[PDB]
Amino acid sequence: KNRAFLKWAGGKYPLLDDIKRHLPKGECLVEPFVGAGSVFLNTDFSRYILADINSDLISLYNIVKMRTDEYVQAARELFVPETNCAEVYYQFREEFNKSQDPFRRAVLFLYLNRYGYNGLCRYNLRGEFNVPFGRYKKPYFPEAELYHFAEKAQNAFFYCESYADSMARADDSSVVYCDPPYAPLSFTLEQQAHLAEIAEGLVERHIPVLISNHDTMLTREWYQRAKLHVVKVDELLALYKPGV
DNA sequence: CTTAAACTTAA
DNA sequence: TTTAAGTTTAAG
Ligand SMILES: C[S@@+](CC[C@H](N)C(=O)[O-])C[C@H]1O[C@@H](n2cnc3c(N)ncnc32)[C@H](O)[C@@H]1O
Repeated sequence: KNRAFLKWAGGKYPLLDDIKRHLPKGECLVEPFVGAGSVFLNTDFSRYILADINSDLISLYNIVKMRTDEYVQAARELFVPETNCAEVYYQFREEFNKSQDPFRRAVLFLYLNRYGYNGLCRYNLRGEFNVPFGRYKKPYFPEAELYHFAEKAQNAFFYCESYADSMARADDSSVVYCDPPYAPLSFTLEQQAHLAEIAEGLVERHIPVLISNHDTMLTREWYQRAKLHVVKVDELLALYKPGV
């Protein structure tokens, strides 16, 4: 199992086997909520359409893909012991927030993700990264995961857009997997239900859609028109399967 | 996770 | 003619 080079909340890494077990085959996989892209890195589709609302994330992904060797060499220089203190961290965080250069921001983004607290990605309403120092002993530099990502990204397109726009890209040969922000144990409840509506529209166009979420009475109401599978609170896999 | 600041509401 | 109580936001 291949790991993502980013630390991300709800990476769905221990759930990969279950997801892949209920994920239909197709020419193209569409991910409206790509995140770290664990499913992307552990599946074998001919091409991928990967989207997310986070512009820094999508920007980073395209840079790692197109300027791989340049990026790895630049980002590696920040994974040294000298940068592992709070004072240096908050200066790099400041440099990130003031920079208008996509490459430099992408380089610092990896640093902030590995040196920041719990790999959190948090912004204020100004759009400024404000995750505090993580105080780690020895942050790992994901050089292998970076190169593996770039290799797989050769057949992937990245888009910075909401789920409704990315799911509209799906066609007859597509499969859609959705990993939205977790429902109550930002992404509103109305958006949670609207996601299910779009999936119902797609499944009538003979486009298979798989949704992962918490197993609650509220999520079961949303995904009531789908085949429900309980994993291991519990994890819910809502599969929308077209009837040929 | 926590506290503090920013901002609104009521009466 | 006011300000404590609430709600949201910022950030260690
Ligand atoms: C990794 S997925 C959810 C993972 C896991 N279920 C959890 O909640 O911890 C979260 C991602 O969805 C993206 N996202 C949030 N709202 C979105 C939206 N409206 N449209 C597309 N992507 C969105 C965020 O950028 C974030 O990276």
